[PDB]
Amino acid sequence: VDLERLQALAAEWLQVIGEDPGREGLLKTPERVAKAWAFLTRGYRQRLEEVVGGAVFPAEGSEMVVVKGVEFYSMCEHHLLPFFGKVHIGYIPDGKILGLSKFARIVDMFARRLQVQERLAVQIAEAIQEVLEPQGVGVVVEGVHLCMMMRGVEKQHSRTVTSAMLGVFRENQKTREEFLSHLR
Amino acid sequence: VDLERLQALAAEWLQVIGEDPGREGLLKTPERVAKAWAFLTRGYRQRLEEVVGGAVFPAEGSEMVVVKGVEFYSMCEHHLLPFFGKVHIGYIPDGKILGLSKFARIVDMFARRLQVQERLAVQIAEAIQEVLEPQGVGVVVEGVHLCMMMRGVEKQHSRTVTSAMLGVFRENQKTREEFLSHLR
Amino acid sequence: VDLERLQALAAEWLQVIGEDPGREGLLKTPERVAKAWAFLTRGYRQRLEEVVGGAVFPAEGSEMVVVKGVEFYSMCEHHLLPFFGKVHIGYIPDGKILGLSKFARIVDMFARRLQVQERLAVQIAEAIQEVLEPQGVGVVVEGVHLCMMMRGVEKQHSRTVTSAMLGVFRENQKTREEFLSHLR
Amino acid sequence: VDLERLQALAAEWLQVIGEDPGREGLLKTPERVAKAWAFLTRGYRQRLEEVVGGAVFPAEGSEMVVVKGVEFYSMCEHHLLPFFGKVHIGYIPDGKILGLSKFARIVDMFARRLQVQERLAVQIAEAIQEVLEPQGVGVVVEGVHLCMMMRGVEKQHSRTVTSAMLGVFRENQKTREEFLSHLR
Amino acid sequence: VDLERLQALAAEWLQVIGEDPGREGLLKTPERVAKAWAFLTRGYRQRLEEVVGGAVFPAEGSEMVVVKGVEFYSMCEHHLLPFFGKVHIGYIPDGKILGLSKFARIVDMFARRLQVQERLAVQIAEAIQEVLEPQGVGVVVEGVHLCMMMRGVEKQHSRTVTSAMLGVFRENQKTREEFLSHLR
Amino acid sequence: VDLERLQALAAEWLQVIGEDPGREGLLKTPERVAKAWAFLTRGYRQRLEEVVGGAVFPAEGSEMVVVKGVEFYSMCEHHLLPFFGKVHIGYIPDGKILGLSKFARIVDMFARRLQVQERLAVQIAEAIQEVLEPQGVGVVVEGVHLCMMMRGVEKQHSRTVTSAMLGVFRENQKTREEFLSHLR
Amino acid sequence: VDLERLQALAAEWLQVIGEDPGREGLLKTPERVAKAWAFLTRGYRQRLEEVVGGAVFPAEGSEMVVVKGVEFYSMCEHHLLPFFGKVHIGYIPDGKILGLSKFARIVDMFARRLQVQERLAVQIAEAIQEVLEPQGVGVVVEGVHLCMMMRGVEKQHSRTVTSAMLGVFRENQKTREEFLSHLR
Amino acid sequence: VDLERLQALAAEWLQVIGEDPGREGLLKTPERVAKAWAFLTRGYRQRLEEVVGGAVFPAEGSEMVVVKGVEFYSMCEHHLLPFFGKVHIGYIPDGKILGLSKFARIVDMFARRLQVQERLAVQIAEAIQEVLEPQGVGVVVEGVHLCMMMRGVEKQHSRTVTSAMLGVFRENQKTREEFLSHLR
Amino acid sequence: VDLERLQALAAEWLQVIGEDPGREGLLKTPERVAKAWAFLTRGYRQRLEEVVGGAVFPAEGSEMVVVKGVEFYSMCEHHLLPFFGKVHIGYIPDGKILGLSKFARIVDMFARRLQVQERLAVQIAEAIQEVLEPQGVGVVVEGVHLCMMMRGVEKQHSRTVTSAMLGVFRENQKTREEFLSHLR
Amino acid sequence: VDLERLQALAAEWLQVIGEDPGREGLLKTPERVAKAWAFLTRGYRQRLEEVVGGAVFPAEGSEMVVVKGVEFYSMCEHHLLPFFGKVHIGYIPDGKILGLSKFARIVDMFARRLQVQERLAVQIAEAIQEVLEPQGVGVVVEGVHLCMMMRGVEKQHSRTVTSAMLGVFRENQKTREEFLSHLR
Ligand SMILES: Nc1nc2c([nH]c(=O)n2[C@@H]2O[C@H](COP(=O)(O)OP(=O)(O)OP(=O)(O)O)[C@@H](O)[C@H]2O)c(=O)[nH]1
Ligand SMILES: Nc1nc2c([nH]c(=O)n2[C@@H]2O[C@H](COP(=O)(O)OP(=O)(O)OP(=O)(O)O)[C@@H](O)[C@H]2O)c(=O)[nH]1
Ligand SMILES: Nc1nc2c([nH]c(=O)n2[C@@H]2O[C@H](COP(=O)(O)OP(=O)(O)OP(=O)(O)O)[C@@H](O)[C@H]2O)c(=O)[nH]1
Ligand SMILES: Nc1nc2c([nH]c(=O)n2[C@@H]2O[C@H](COP(=O)(O)OP(=O)(O)OP(=O)(O)O)[C@@H](O)[C@H]2O)c(=O)[nH]1
Ligand SMILES: Nc1nc2c([nH]c(=O)n2[C@@H]2O[C@H](COP(=O)(O)OP(=O)(O)OP(=O)(O)O)[C@@H](O)[C@H]2O)c(=O)[nH]1
Ligand SMILES: Nc1nc2c([nH]c(=O)n2[C@@H]2O[C@H](COP(=O)(O)OP(=O)(O)OP(=O)(O)O)[C@@H](O)[C@H]2O)c(=O)[nH]1
Ligand SMILES: [Zn+2]
Ligand SMILES: [Zn+2]
Ligand SMILES: [Zn+2]
Ligand SMILES: [Zn+2]
Ligand SMILES: [Zn+2]
Ligand SMILES: [Zn+2]
Ligand SMILES: [Zn+2]
Ligand SMILES: [Zn+2]
Ligand SMILES: [Zn+2]
Ligand SMILES: [Zn+2]
Repeated sequence: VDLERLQALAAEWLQVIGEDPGREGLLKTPERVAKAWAFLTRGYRQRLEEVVGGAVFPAEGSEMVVVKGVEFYSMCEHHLLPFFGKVHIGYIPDGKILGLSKFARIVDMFARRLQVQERLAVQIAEAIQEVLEPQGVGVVVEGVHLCMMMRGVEKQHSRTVTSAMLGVFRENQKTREEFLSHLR
Repeated sequence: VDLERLQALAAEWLQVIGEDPGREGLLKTPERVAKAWAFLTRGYRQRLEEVVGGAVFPAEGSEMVVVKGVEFYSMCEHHLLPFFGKVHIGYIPDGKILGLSKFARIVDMFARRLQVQERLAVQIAEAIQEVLEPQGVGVVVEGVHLCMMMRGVEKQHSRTVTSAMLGVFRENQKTREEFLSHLR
Repeated sequence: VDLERLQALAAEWLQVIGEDPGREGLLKTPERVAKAWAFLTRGYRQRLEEVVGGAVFPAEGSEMVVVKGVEFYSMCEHHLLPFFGKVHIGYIPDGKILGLSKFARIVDMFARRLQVQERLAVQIAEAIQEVLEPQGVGVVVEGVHLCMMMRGVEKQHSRTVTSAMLGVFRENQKTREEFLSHLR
Repeated sequence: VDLERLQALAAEWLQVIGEDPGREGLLKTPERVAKAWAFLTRGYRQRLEEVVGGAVFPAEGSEMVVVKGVEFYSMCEHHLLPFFGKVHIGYIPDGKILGLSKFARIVDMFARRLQVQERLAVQIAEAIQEVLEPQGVGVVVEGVHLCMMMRGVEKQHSRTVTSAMLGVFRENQKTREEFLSHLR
Repeated sequence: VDLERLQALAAEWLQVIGEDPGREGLLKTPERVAKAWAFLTRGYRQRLEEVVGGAVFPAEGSEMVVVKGVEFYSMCEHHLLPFFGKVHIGYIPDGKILGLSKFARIVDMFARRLQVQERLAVQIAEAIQEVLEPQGVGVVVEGVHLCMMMRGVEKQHSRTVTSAMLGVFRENQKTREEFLSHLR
Repeated sequence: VDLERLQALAAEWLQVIGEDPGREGLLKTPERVAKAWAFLTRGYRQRLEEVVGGAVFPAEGSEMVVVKGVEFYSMCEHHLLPFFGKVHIGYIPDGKILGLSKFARIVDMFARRLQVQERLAVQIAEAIQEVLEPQGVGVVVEGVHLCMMMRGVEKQHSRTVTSAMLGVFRENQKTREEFLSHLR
Repeated sequence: VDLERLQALAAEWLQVIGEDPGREGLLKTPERVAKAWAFLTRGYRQRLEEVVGGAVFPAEGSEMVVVKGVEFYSMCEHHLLPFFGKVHIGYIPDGKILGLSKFARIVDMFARRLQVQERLAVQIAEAIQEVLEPQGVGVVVEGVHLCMMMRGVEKQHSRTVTSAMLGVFRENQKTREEFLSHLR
Repeated sequence: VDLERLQALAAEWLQVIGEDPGREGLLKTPERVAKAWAFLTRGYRQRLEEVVGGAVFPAEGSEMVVVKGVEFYSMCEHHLLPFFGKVHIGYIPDGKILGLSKFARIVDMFARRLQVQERLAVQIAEAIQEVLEPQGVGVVVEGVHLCMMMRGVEKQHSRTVTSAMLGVFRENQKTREEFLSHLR
Repeated sequence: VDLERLQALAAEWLQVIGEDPGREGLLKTPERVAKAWAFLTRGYRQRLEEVVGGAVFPAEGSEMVVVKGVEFYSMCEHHLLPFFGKVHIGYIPDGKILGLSKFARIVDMFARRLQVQERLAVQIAEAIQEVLEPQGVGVVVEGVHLCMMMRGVEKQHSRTVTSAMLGVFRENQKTREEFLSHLR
Repeated sequence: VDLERLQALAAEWLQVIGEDPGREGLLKTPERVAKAWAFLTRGYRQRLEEVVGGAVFPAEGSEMVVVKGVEFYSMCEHHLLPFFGKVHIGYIPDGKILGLSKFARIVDMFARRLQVQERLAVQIAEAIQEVLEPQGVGVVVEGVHLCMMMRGVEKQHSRTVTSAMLGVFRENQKTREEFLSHLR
């Protein structure tokens, strides 16, 4: 990512909207924004293999594992405005379990991109499926979207839930149900 | 609508109920009431096609999407008093997903009319079924009614829930149950 | 109701328990008590037909309608002490829906009598059944009883739940479960 | 109040906003609206003396009495839209105390009119002052305004607090503070 | 208390309100009602010295003791309907402290009578003052009144707070303030 | 604001960060972002006189008026990332009161700019002071900043409170205290 | 119960633990302790028929009756330390319903003994079964155990749930489930 | 403590209340009870010097240190029944601070005895004073008493607050207020 | 455990991280750390048979027993950082029930080791199975992991749920569901 | 720091406590522990000047700025066990305001060391006083300590509050009080 190009773009952005790029508090803005967006889009430049590291251990049992409340922050591809909340993950191992924090690293890998919540849940679930090959994976993403809060419809109480169910989580309704019950 | 006729009716309404349209605080009231009512009934003059704004994107998955807590305000056709609360929407796509904000715009289109809560839920669900042609749609409307609170029976703790299920949400019981669970 | 007789009975009631009907704070008590009981037992003198006063409209859909949290106050026939709480009503129409507030008026008609909570739920459900002839009706009553709280066992944390299920609410387990779930 | 004239105005209102007065659901609306508004403005036709009903008793002590959480409903004189919430009353008697329910009756007398929240608090406080001539009285009104929620700015989380302090509540900082502390 | 006369009065009461004194469920009601009222007015027949049972001990220190949340139930002398809630007591000893449970026994002594909340607070405070002769005592009574909820104004959200401050609690602003702060 | 120039800038922004501006979901992004920023910076192009309209009425009393919970959304001038929360306003009128919703319009006027929370509170307070010239104004802004949540320090539980006190709110500590107490 | 022997045993107990049986504060302790234990074990000396007092009435309907939140206090037979919480009771009548307060009297009968929570649940259920011979009865006991909190493992956050299901509650999965759902 | 004697006393206690020391569930009870009481009265046998075990460090500053929510369990000397809750401690050092956990060890030293809540607060405060000789100490104890809950008055919502203020906490009203505020 | 060797390792640890072992505050740290770790790993040195202490009793019934909220503390074997939360246990006896506190003792035996949450749940369930040979047992562990909060991903809102189901808890869907429902 | 030496010490630590460094799950533990501790003590190697990053801007007003809820994690120098919670910062500028995020960076700089909570508060406050030279600064640290929860006294409900007041926050009592009020 060319930071110099972003700085120039952000500098021109400031004047077009009616601001003074030469103003005290805005002098370092173009630079700050460039770095911000480099970090906010770093997910595209990450590799699932490096993200997971070697944190794949032998299964201690065959029971469901649920990692809930993994906060996430993303940017809607439609308005380039933040949407955020939490990701809840559930899975039944076949023979391998993942290091808990790796779930969070996977979430960040896909969240730090321009997204749509429906895709985020699917990519997270697919990544986990690919790394562990468990009996099944379930991913629930719940977030608030600033694009419909600070503009447009300006709704305030709304929240969106998207999900992705693979393997036994898609097959056995009782399994999916038990996973969703743990979230309430 | 004819604002001049509304203003004249409102000015007379003030007189009949025992008020003084000449009062300082009531001088601009007939005008404010006319504009307010034009806004509160604007839903009758909206077109579903324009409300959607072509914000129909290709489905990212087959899993249920739930847009909950969309606050709404409406007027009961029986007393012309407000009833409000929230609208919860759940659906399973069939190659098409809607822009999140459009759900809120569809809600406002039907809420900004004289209504009955049972109808509001059906119309919202049918509008979503027409725009997107998903496997199913589920709409739950929960509201409090001022015509039951500030007059008549004067009940204070009551709340009404109405709904509409289409496609798999009406067919598949486990699907409906899963949608409802997400609301608790 | 003979307000004059209730007034004389109340005056003597004051004397027998060791009070003085002649003291300033009790002067108007026999009259106040008389009027209070006339109101508290008014349910016996009401007619369902008049309570509903029409307000029966054609159904807008086939989905369940849930009117929850209708507060109620009644008197136990055993001790003549208040028991109160909330009444939750659910029904699937068969071509006819009821005006929301009429549910409250029906609740009051039966609550404003000497009661047994188990009976109250059944009578409310049966009244709804007669008026709408819906596919099914479900009524849940939840209340605290002063005869259990301010005397006798003097338990403080207890509350009682009673209900009545008719039509499809009795026959269809899933319909009943869906109704009860909307209450949690 | 001329109910016949209100019904006529309401019927024309339905036509002007774009609705059909002939609709089955709107046939009885003009009558319902007329009756509703007569009730919603009955406060103008009430008399403080009749509202109190001589329920003024000898003081039992010289300590503060606080009647909190008296729910109220009113109509803003600016838009004729409902604003509602609760009224909290505090006072220190000077030989005379008021029947608790009379505070509620006084609240309703001034609430069932076209109002501005600032005035509602003042009139309630002055009414109490006139009736009891206490050492002091304080009134706090907290309400949500639909004209700010259903339209205009459409803000959702806002609430307004207005108050009126008389006698010792205005003159004694500690007294007022003690009263406000009771409300938290 | 003449239970026989109460039973006769209650049996006639059932007749006057329109009920059937002979039906199975009301056969034992006059008897249950008589006993209930004997219990509810037992406070008139109790004496402070027997209630305290000599449970007065030497002060362990000089700081205030606060006994809060003592639930109480009483009957308003105006309507003979229950009012209930909690009593909070605070006092600074003057060489003597009271057995904690005796505060509850004192509350019941004055609550189990026909009362006015303002008086209940004062009497509890004076009973404590007499038994311990402390540097000061403060009593706060908070309750809901059924005569305001199940009839009349029918307000649902209101609660009334009354109090009585003696000695240092009345004269020392900071002492009273510290006491009230413990209740929040 | 030149929307065409923003569209071109946003288009180049998309490719520099590593995205495909020709991708289905990003085709209309440059346009959507342009409109978004025009709206998000519209505050600079508003006039306080037009915002307030003519909503200045005579004072109903001299007591404090508190408008709390006015939600707001803004953009930090440092990172061009959203920060949001609520604004609480309190004032003691000298002779004029403001229309409640105008407080919200003033908040939006200054919030829809590139800001720093410290300045936002001051500008809001100054605007109100200028329009009403009351005895004093108090403004409290509380918000969460995405720039320290979704990046940088990545703190999650943090909230920032900034304020501005003018007139009696700056002078009398007791007044400022009473205002802040209403907020808790 | 031989109170004299209890007093002697308690006086010796005070001596053995190292206290002074002669000090002012312990002089009446043996007496207080003896009386307390007579009360705490009074359940052994009670009989189901007298506890019920013939308060058995004809069934008003066929739906389940749930009496929840009946607080109870008992003593574990293992350490003679208190365990307490709440008992929830549910049953489907077979022509007979029980006076609500009798459920509480039955709970106390079995609680005021040396117990094991598992047994307490079973005995309450069996007592109800015997008195009403209902289609089924379910009892859930939830409590905290001081022998686990103030000594031994000293865990602070634990609570134990025990239950007993008879008739249809044991055999009908959905009936048991509906009962447990009412408790949540 | 003579465990053997307590064991013999406990065995006879079981017999006199109507139980059977020989039944399976009571076989090891006399032994369990003996050991429990040895632990519950261990506070008498501890020494402050050893409880603190050094752990006194030089002060890092002059500001108040508040250790709140230290759970405690004790036994009333009046009924030998548990009373428990929390102890909150506050102090301003004078060159010396205490190891956080030592506050808990001191609490237990005094709680594990036969007590009076008023005394417990004073003894804890005095122990802190002797160990640190701070500028001031403040101890607040809040607890529920089983002798008031499971017998006697049987009140359920009550809790008692007792305290001890030494040095600047007694002398400086603002310091005391600041301490108490940190507790809310 | 060689405490002397641990102290030596801890002293060198202080030097290597950059601290001064000679500091007044760190002089006793090696000793404190040594003792702490001996306690934190005491679970390896415990025996299930001694932990249970023969506290196995004859079953009082055949219904489920649920011991919930047993707080636990452990150390992740991966980073040697604490992870903690609560353990919930459910089981249906087959003639034998366990002393409630023994569940807590079993939890601690396995928690006070280096662990992975998935294993902790399994070992607890197997331990119970071995001791009681019940119809089934279910264990749910919910914990927060400092290695995910203090470092690494630094996620703040996340919590992990692991479980183990044996016998009827694994084989009977309804049984497991009933157990999980009790936890909500 | 020397990671190789930390790894060697950690590998030996595993052996001494009774573990097997050869275990699959412990193979990479010494390495993970070394890196973790390097990160957890990185605060010793940070420079305040670099932490601020020159993010000191001109003051927008003279009103108090409060940055609350900054979560923090630290290690106690006494047991090398984590203690964590939140840090609340309040200050009144003197021509200079700090970038919000820098407060969080200052917190981490001092938290990521071996600490005592009393010191942490002072160092944070002194760092802010040096960077910005405001009229005053106030810092409140609230945390839970694992060395008190997972070992030793094993108290579960305790929390410790420490603070540091500089300038007007130490001088002006009303200023300190206002800052503390904002935290409640
Ligand atoms: N099902 C349904 N009923 C409604 C809605 N809004 C609304 O006012 N109603 C009901 O319409 C009915 C009209 O009753 P009515 O013709 O006797 O008029 P009324 O004003 O005397 O009724 P009320 O005093 O009981 O409120 C009321 O029972 C009212 O509750 C709604 O959205 N759905
Ligand atoms: N201050 C005070 N007033 C009380 C108490 N209990 C109680 O009923 N009152 C009041 O006594 C008054 C009696 O009024 P009233 O003689 O006009 O009788 P009413 O039944 O027509 O009054 P209502 O319908 O407004 O309740 C009521 O305002 C009632 O609220 C109490 O504890 N304290
Ligand atoms: N102080 C006060 N103002 C009120 C009350 N009710 C009420 O509508 N107002 C205000 O009256 C003003 C009328 O403003 P306006 O004459 O420009 O009419 P408008 O409909 O365009 O206002 P809006 O769109 O901002 O709500 C609004 O700002 C409204 O918030 C009330 O109780 N107290
Ligand atoms: N199932 C069940 N167990 C109980 C109840 N009350 C009660 O004390 N217990 C258990 O009875 C057991 C007696 O154990 P034990 O004979 O080894 O005595 P102890 O005092 O040394 O046990 P502890 O220190 O673990 O509490 C404890 O595990 C205790 O938790 C109860 O109501 N139900
Ligand atoms: N399944 C499971 N994983 C655990 C537990 N405790 C624990 O640290 N882990 C995981 O063990 C893994 C070790 O990963 P790693 O060898 O790459 O080391 P790391 O320190 O770089 O990991 P990190 O920075 O992502 O936390 C982490 O992903 C961590 O979340 C536990 O109880 N269960
Ligand atoms: N004031 C203060 N004391 C602390 C902090 N962290 C910390 O461990 N301490 C205390 O340092 C003291 C060290 O006590 P000690 O030398 O007798 O060691 P110990 O492990 O046997 O103590 P313990 O078992 O009571 O926890 C403990 O009382 C502990 O609570 C802190 O941040 N501030
Ligand atoms: Zn968007
Ligand atoms: Zn209506
Ligand atoms: Zn009864
Ligand atoms: Zn308005
Ligand atoms: Zn009354
Ligand atoms: Zn920023
Ligand atoms: Zn026990
Ligand atoms: Zn006692
Ligand atoms: Zn770890
Ligand atoms: Zn420590």
